[PDB]
Amino acid sequence: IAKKIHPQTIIAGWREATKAARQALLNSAVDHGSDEVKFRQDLMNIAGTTL
Amino acid sequence: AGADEERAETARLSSFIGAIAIGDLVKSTLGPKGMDKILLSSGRDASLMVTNDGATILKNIGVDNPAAKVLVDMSRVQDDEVGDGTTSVTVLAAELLREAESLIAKKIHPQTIIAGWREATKAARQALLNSAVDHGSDEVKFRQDLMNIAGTTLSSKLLTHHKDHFTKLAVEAVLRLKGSGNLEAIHVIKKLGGSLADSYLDEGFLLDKKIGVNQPKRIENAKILIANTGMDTDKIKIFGSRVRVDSTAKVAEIEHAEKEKMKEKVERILKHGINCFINRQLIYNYPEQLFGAAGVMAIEHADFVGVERLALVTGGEIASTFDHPELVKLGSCKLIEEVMIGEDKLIHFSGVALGEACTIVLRGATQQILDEAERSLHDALCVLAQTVKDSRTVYGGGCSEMLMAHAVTQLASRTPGKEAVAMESYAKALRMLPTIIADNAGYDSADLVAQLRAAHSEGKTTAGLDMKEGTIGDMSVLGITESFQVKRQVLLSAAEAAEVILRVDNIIKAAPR
Amino acid sequence: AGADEERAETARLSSFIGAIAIGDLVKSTLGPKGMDKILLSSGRDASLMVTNDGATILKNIGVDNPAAKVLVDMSRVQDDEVGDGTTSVTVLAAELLREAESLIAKKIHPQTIIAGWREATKAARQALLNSAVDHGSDEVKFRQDLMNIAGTTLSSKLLTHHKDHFTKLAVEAVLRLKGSGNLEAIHVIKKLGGSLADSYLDEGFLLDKKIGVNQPKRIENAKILIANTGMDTDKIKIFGSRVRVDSTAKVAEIEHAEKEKMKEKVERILKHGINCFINRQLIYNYPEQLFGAAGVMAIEHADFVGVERLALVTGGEIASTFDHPELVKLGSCKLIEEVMIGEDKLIHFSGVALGEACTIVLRGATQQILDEAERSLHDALCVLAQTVKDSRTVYGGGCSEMLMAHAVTQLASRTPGKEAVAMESYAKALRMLPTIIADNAGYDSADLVAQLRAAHSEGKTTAGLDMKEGTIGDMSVLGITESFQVKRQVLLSAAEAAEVILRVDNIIKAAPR
Amino acid sequence: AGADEERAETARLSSFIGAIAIGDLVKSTLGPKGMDKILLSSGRDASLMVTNDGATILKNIGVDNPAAKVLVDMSRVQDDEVGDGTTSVTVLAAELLREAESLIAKKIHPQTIIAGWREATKAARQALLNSAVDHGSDEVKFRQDLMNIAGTTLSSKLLTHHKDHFTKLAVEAVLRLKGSGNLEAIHVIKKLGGSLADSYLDEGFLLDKKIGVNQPKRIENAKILIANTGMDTAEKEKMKEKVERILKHGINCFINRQLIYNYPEQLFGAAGVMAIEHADFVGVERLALVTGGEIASTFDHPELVKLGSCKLIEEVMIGEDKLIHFSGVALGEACTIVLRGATQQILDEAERSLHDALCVLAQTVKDSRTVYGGGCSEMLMAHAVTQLASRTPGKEAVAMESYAKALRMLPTIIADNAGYDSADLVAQLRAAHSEGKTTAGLDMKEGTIGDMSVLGITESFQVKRQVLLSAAEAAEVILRVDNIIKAAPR
Amino acid sequence: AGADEERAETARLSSFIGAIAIGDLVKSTLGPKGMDKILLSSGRDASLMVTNDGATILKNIGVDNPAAKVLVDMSRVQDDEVGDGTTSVTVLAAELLREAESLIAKKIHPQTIIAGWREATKAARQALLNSAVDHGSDEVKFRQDLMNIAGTTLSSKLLTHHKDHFTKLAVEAVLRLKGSGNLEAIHVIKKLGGSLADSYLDEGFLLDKKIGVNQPKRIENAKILIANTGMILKHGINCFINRQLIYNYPEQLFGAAGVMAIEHADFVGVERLALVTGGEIASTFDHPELVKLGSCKLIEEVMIGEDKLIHFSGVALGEACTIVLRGATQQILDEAERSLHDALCVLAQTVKDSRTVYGGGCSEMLMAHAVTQLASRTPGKEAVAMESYAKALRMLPTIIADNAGYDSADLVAQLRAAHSEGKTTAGLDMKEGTIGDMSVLGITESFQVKRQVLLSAAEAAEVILRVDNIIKAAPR
Repeated sequence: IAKKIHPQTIIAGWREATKAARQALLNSAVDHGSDEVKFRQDLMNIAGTTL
Repeated sequence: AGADEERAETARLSSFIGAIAIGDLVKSTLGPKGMDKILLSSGRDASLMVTNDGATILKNIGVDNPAAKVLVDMSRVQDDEVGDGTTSVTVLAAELLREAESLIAKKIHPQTIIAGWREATKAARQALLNSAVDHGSDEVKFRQDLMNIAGTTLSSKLLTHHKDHFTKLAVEAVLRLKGSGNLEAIHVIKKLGGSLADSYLDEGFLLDKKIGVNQPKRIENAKILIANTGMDTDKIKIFGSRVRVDSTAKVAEIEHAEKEKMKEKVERILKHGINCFINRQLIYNYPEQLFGAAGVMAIEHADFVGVERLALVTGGEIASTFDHPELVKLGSCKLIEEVMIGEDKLIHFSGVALGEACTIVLRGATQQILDEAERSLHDALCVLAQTVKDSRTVYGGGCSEMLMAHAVTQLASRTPGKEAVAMESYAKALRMLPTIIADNAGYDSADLVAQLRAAHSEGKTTAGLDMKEGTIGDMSVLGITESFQVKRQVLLSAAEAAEVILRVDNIIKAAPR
Repeated sequence: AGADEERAETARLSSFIGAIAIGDLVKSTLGPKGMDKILLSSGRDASLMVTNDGATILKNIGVDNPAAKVLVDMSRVQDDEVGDGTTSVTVLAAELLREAESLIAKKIHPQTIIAGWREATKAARQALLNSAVDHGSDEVKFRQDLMNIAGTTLSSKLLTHHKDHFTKLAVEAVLRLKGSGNLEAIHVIKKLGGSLADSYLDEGFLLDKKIGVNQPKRIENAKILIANTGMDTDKIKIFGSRVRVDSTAKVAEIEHAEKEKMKEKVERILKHGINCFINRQLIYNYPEQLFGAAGVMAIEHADFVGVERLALVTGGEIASTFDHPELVKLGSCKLIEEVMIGEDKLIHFSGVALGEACTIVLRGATQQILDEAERSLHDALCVLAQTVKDSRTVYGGGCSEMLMAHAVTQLASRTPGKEAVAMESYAKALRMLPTIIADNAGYDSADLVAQLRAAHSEGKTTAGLDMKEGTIGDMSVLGITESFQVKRQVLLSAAEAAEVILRVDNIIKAAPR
Repeated sequence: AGADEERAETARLSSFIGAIAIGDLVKSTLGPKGMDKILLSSGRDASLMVTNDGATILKNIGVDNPAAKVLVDMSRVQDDEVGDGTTSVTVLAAELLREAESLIAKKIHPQTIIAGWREATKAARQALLNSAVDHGSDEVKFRQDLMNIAGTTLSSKLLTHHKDHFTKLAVEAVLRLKGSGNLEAIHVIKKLGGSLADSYLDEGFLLDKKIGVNQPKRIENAKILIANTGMDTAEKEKMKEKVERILKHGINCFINRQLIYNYPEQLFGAAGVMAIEHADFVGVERLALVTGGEIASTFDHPELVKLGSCKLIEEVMIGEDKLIHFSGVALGEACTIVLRGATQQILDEAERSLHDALCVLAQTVKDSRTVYGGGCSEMLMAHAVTQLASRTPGKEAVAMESYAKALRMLPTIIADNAGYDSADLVAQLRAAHSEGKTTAGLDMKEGTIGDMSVLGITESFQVKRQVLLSAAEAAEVILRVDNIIKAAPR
Repeated sequence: AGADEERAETARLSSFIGAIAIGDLVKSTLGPKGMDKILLSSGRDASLMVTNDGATILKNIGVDNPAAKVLVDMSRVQDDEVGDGTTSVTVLAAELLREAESLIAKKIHPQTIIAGWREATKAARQALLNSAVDHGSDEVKFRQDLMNIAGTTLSSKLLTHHKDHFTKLAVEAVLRLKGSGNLEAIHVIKKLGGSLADSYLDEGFLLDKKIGVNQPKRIENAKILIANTGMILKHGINCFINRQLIYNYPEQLFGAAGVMAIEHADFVGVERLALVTGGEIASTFDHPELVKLGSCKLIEEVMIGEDKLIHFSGVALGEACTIVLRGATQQILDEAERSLHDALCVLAQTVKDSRTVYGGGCSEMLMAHAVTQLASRTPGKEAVAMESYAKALRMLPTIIADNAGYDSADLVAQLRAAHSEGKTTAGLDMKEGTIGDMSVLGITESFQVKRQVLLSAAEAAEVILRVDNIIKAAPR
């Protein structure tokens, strides 16, 4: 409201947000394999996170 | 305490108040990125309709005691002639009343001033034949088809990032409807779901509804059946209740009667080659088993408004009792099918032999504001059909308005007299339009007004307001243009509506608790 | 206020205030530039109505406590006799009361004072053939047909910007209306479609009904049939209901009777060449099917008032039962057709052989401003009819009022006693009319009054108030003349309205608590 | 909660309302067809007062809640530099505020609007000198010395039956006032006794005082003594010192700005010397310039330290009441005027009227520029300023046109009090000025446009330059602040 | 039933309001579009008085019930040791309170929020060396002598259209001033007239007085006489200057002699003139000749534009000079007197500090990007206090731009990107309306203004949080 203008141009920030999302999608973490079934990669991961 | 009796000065104010109240709601609508309002009142109102189109909402409701209803009704005739783009006619009339306070200062005659509006005709004609407008629209046409007025009408709306593409699309619709006979039969719907294109063009009329899970996916050389009376049978003039009986045998007599209704429906239907049945109401279950095996697609509780539109398209039908098939029905034939539109399933009627009616479909991103697209199409569709018929347009972005203002300012001092004060008041009215175009875009209005005048004053007609730029630029490069008849009529409509209200000042009120 | 019982001097004031309150609203209504007002009410009033005609609005509503409604009611009798032009009868009665303040000072017998307007009768003889007059109105007449009283009648009306042209059109209508008619065969309607002309003069009658969508678009060498009795045949003694019957045994007899009605209508019809059928009431469905094949257009439920007017136009008919066709029927045969006008579907009757009756169609945009045109026109028709018959007129724009005023001033001083005080008061009343016209001219009133009196004093009846001039000019060149009837009647009843109000003292009851 | 709830948008309105109430009352006051007003009040007010001078009535009363006291107060200092003639300054300042309605439409910074005031600087200047006020006043001049602008100030005023003759005389007074000296040494008092002329021009200063009944009736080749210290104070020694020094000089008159001691008074009568008790200081300073001056200190003051003119000092009976005349000043730089009227309030108006005359006329000689009256100057400037609003760049363009239309009301105000149609007047008027005739203006007598110069109505150049600068700042301060007037700050 | 009760959170509110009340009146003053306010008082206050700078007006008197008087007193000591710049120190302290509302949401310990202030003392130090910014102030300096910090001081002021040139001029005066030579003998006024420079720097001292009408207009090969005691031919005396009343008898003598004398000349002007002319021994009438030292290039009365002034010039010593200044006459013009005092202090600091930072807001944005990181490195309770301080820096870019007559929102984005890149030169250009190169402009800020401005803001903020009650009563 202290902007004192057209809020709608500011909406372009959402467009900006998709770029922001990209630096999250292409910039951090991830994992190497997951061959299927797997001897030790089966869990001790995300289920624990939810838990 | 009192009885709300208004005297002279105050009475004028109530006419004044009505014009200002309407202007605030409509001003948001003009120019890029307008607000969008729903308005639900209950009481013979069957939908919460959202419209940023000023003409449609003002007409729908006669809200209160103060005078304004008479002014509003006229704009529709204008719509008939062309009346669209951005709703500025009402706003322009409203600012006319602001000078009325200075009018008291102008101690003279209120209706002498009125001569200013006939004089507005002089201004209306001045807009005409003054300032080369444009020229083109040969037939079909490659580049000149769009990126013009539809874009400007939609410029006014927020959607113009993705949306200008949709506006571009709308000319294809006019091209297919070209040479057949005026502007008629255009229906637009929005789709829940997101695609970059945000719109698909179908060869025919579009509906939402399906018979059931069973039935052939698509029908060809389809015959169409429309029935006023439902397929439902039971209560007639004889009652049983909610009955089943004492054993098995008696149940058979009731069963046999139901079969007879099924039997008539299939026997009559197969000879015609029936491909699709559309009913505007509840449909009895028995015929669906029949329709599925036959290969006929029926629609339960189809909306009446779609049906009337469809009849013009197909060639019409006469709807009565089960005698309704064969030649009493005039179903047209090409292709009727349900086509996977992105996400949700829709049914499409197409290849209509008559060809006088056509349909366009817009997608969007799944919101109640999705309906914003429906609003944009009305804006786009109406202008282009006229663009074909007028064969004339004017430069957009307020180029036309600033030049006209320059010519009118000179005129007031030149004519000595009572008339000159009235003539000059009209002249600064044009000044606000440049101001509104700049304010909505996202730039400071004060700087814009004066910078704009210097370029127009110089003599360049092409130069105008560039909203994306934040300053001024070449309108022609943008391609934005305004239909020629919108300007002739808009100037006349403003004057006629405005004259009656200033001349009118007696308003009656009830009480304050 | 807030506590009220009336005795002697207090009662008189309520009569006094009511007259002044109405005078200001009606005063604007007098002269070439008048004013219009709108009133808003609920429970039988659809919306704010714009009333130019003072008599129409005063009759419609009883807004408040003070007594003046009874004075208002009398004006209607005047209206049928002649009524309109400008509303001046109420104003003169109201101005009578301002010097009543002088009367308390006078202190004797108010009844003795009443003798003063009997004296005004003397003024009436004085005003008899005193004031040159206008020779014109010989019959039909080329130039003097209008731009006279009708223009002045419409001067007050809020449509004069284009309306004065409409008025000019109306005399053409009166010329056909004189000699061999009455005051019949006059009908006019308004249609959407903004245009500078705002009206069309038709050579025939204007109607808006259709047989059905089917039937030939255009008919020629037309024959017109009018029937008093409806084509419908069935209900009589034992209708039962609309019917479908058990199988096909009993009902076959009833439709056969119907077939006889179907055939009689066609057999008589084909020989004549019948192009159009007009029936005033419900029409039977069976013949409708038959008319379409023949190529004959018929009108269902045509209004009786329109039909009879048409009968004089066509050549007449004798309307009886189905023996109506051939020779008893007389039908004009120029051209009958259905033509779309702007928006609303409409049909036109034209080329009438008689030539004594015609219809005028007005154009607008369906705002109630358009509604205003419907009865504005009515006002114009009435004044012209009087102008041909009277063969008597007086000079317009205040010319009549100043001349009489100079002469009446002499009478007060010349006649000794009680008579002198009562006559002088009547005389100053006339002075305000010149002043009112100047005020609504946009020109300084003080200067106007002074110069005005000198020209009338000089001896020129033709000279009068020219608002456009700002000064005194020659009324005759303008062509603005007032009909003789408006001046004699106003003087006669002005006296009587005054008589009931002050002839009594003490009105009995109706209080706030 | 105490009282009075108003902020930001409503703050402007209180300022707005004060300006409108004053403008209609003051408008009828202006020029030859000006009108008087009567006021009734209680408490230190006894009856109805009627003032024809707009500045005098405004100062006297702060009647109600709206704020306009400060705006009103400033005009008085204006009536020092020039201030009068006809009161138009308040009227023009008030109309400036009306455009503030358009300012809400601006919906931005009210202060950047203020730059319009500088627009006024170019705009006030333009038409100020791109038009000729009048071809010129030579300085001294015979026929054109007056019978013009002073008369116009007087036309509004009742006294102008014999007064107009008085007005012509004041110009002669400014002729001797010409120079680098500027505004000093002018004394005017109404006088008892009468003649048709109603005024006399003295070649020297006029003082109202007498030593006492005793003393020489008349002095010649008079010596003038001015003392800073009083004669008030062994006593016999003070008496003797004064007499021995006094006789050698020939001392004819002594003037002291304070109380005088009784002992010397007996001595002065026998000696032949006239002394003045409690003579006002303001008369004395002017006299020192006139007599060549003297150094005023203690009784050592006599001989050379004292310089005295000797042309003519006497006490003379005029009409009825005795007065003392100082005359024959060698310097010539300073002079005094004595007015002898018929006798009444109209006579008392004379002190009022040349006070006004001295300042208008004093710079008329020096400015060598005067503008045509009757609004001739105002219409011409309005035609020129209309072009300017379109011509200027950005902020300046909308603001510049608002100033321009303010000029239009002046033509209307002069015509309106006349009793003629204002609309018609504006129309005919603008065409004449636009054509190029500077002399042509509004003729109230005629009812249309006529030649202002023949009439003799002219306005000083200075009133137009200063009023335009003054009108701007007063409006600017009001918009600048919201509430106003409380106690000890932050 | 409601006399007045307040503890901790309510107590905080009275302190909170005092900071907000002062901030709205002061904020208008800041920047090019600064505003002048009018105040009226009774009791040894005659009429309404308006002051453009916040420090002068706040100190004169104390209005009311809420605490604020103690906060106000600190700025004058600050002014004595450096100065004004533009008033802003009070504003920064006031905005610190606005995050108090944020603190309740935090729900930890408001008292140790306070411990954050000594973090600030460190923060002023970290406002240094982690960022670059100086690289200048070598000696006299070629291009960067001025069009510097003074221009920023000037930016608030209206006159900047031609004034900025005047500001550039002021450092030249300081360079001559600089050294062991004490901060004395500098005199400056203003004059009305034309010329592009809009100001002249003269060789000698400027004075405005006249002997009287009857004296010689011009003197040459001038001799100067200064006497301690109140009231020639052999010396060839051209001008006499006396600090006090002058006796009338000599005045007649001087006029025919060809000698111009000055009555009641101010002592401060006289002493400066003495240093300038080589001095004099001011005794009794024995004073003329050798005991009197008089420079003789030329003394004359010169019309600068419209008004006549007496100018002393051609001084042999060179140690002390005078600045004329020029203007368009208004109370705003007297603001130049305000700015003048302001300018002298800045430059004196510049000679011996040997350090500066880029102006035009360049310093503030760079610090902001860096300070966001700084809170994180420190332990978290300490970090919250410092991070809040860091967000305060965002307003400064906005205030400079807002008063520029350009869109503030646009400015914030573009400004940050330039600073983020790593070039300290880029900053806010008010003239441009967009971001530009500050170094081309030549704007650099004195190192002292930044070091103590930070300290003043800190103290103003602390007084409100650490004391629960500032009130009084006595009813029982």
